[PDB]
Amino acid sequence: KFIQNAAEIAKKAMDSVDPSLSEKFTIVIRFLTDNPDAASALKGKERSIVGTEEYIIASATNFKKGRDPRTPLPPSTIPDEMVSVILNKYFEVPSEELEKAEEWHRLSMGAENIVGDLLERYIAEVIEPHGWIWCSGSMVRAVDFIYCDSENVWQSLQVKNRDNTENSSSAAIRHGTPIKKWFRTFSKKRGDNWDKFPSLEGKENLSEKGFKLYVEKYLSALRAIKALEHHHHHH
Amino acid sequence: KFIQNAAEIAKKAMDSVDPSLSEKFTIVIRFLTDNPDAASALKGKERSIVGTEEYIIASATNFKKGRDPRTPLPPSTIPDEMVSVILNKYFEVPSEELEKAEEWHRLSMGAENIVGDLLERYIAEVIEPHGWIWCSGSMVRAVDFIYCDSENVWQSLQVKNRDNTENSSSAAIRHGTPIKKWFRTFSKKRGDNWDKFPSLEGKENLSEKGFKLYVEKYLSALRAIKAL
DNA sequence: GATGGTCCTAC
DNA sequence: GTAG
DNA sequence: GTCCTAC
Ligand SMILES: [Ca+2]
Ligand SMILES: [Ca+2]
Ligand SMILES: [Ca+2]
Ligand SMILES: [Ca+2]
Ligand SMILES: [Ca+2]
Repeated sequence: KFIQNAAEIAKKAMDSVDPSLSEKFTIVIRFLTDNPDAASALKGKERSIVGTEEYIIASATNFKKGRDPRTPLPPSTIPDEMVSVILNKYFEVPSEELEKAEEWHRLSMGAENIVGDLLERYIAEVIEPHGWIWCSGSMVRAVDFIYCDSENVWQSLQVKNRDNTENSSSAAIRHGTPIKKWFRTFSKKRGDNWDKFPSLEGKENLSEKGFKLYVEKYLSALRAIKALEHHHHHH
Repeated sequence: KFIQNAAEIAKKAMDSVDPSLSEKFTIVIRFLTDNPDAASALKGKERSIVGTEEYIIASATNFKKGRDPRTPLPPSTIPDEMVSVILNKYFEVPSEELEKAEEWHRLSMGAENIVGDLLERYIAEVIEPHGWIWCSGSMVRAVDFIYCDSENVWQSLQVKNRDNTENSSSAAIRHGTPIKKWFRTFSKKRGDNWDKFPSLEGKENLSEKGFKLYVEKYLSALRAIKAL
């Protein structure tokens, strides 16, 4: 499925996007070359284009794009009226509170999405210097990170924010694969799962406090962006 | 993978649980006899038990249990404080509104779960009298309903509350299967998707008004139970 | 559409 | 952990 | 069982 010189196309492609990412990107392509069914479809196009020169070039920009800081807007989705009916008549939330409930529920959903995005980026910043590769841009199906281990065996990892982040359908994506999973938070007990992160260097450099600091650094940058934008429109 | 006498064992098993569901249960066991890889594995037991007499008997109780009314408590999960940090610092929710935000978020997630449950039950009420079977108790992997179409072909359907209920990983459960999917609500546009429900009997008989009447009735009933 | 992110219920 |  | 983002 992958072209005979995929590695060379990839190195060339990423040298024209971000040379600092070229070693990492070429390794992801090598993973995919050996494991072609692990290659996710490009969002628009058909499966048959996977492994071509076009796919490799397109992937290089996606790989870089996935590392760009994201500042999403609040959700502007259309609320499901039936949720408010259940809140009111089953959970006895006063009618007067339903509008604020909808807004804060919606904003909380946005926040959760942001937490999962930041979780991946924090982990990548810490473990990539120890040889792990962040598979950014959605190239490797069901995988966030890969590592070539001591015995020249590929390791694959999926990271989730919580012990209940999946359901029976989404979790099945790993069936018949060696992809491991780790999660950050517990839904039904207090604490964090950071010292169970795979690999010793992971455990020693990652922590809940380190993640919170990463999140604060990001929020400070958004406050700076807001201040600058505010001044441009109001001076 | 299913025993030759699957249908007979099914009838007898469901006769000990609820004779009013024996016809429907037997039809599901017939469906799984023709599509044995569609069968979900049982919780206590190994995969190779699927299609045996003990599996059919256990599935009878599960099938009935799946139809029991649920009355979940409010969620009592431990909140992720990072959500409140983002809510306050990113989305500008004032500090003194964070505790209410956390409670209403939790209750809304609970409410959404209930809506999906009632959505399934409403469809089941309306469509089982038109030959469809509500595959209650999760015997058929990734499937909520089955039906034998006009062309004498088994069809299977997954129902979801919303066009964004799935993600790439959960959606992939149907890859390499003929299982169809339908959703109720649109996330980014106004209205509903009810008249896209598969089969003419679905489209003619299911609606948002119908579903609202069903939900109101369901909730007035359990208010009357709490009154009593 | 597809590719990702997210939380809760019962067993 | 696993069926939703 | 559930909702949101980006292409
Ligand atoms: Ca990912
Ligand atoms: Ca992940
Ligand atoms: Ca179901
Ligand atoms: Ca369903
Ligand atoms: Ca949610």
